[PDB]
Amino acid sequence: KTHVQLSLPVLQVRDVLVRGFGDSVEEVLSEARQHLKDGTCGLVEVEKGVLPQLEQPYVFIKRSDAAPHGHVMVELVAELEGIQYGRSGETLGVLVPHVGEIPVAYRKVLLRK
Repeated sequence: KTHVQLSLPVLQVRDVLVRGFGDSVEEVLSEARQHLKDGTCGLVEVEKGVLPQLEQPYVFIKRSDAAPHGHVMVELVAELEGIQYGRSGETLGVLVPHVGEIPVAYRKVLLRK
């Protein structure tokens, strides 16, 4: 399928144990997509002070369109040293590995895969 319905756990930034997916734009997009397929991906909502507490390169989920079955359609965009790789809509959050942190909410998305 070109899209997959996922329910992503929303994590508090200070709880996150593994603060990024790797060391290059290509690696973090690859790892993010793998963790989304495996059900081991969390989402941190971006506010003042969040991104400096996480590791670059960043992986964002961004709105791709204006929401089937309550799932916002999203795609992945990576960021390193102020340059983005991908072009998309509003940020829903920054993706991180999930390793058992307790979420505060879930974010239903339709991931362009």
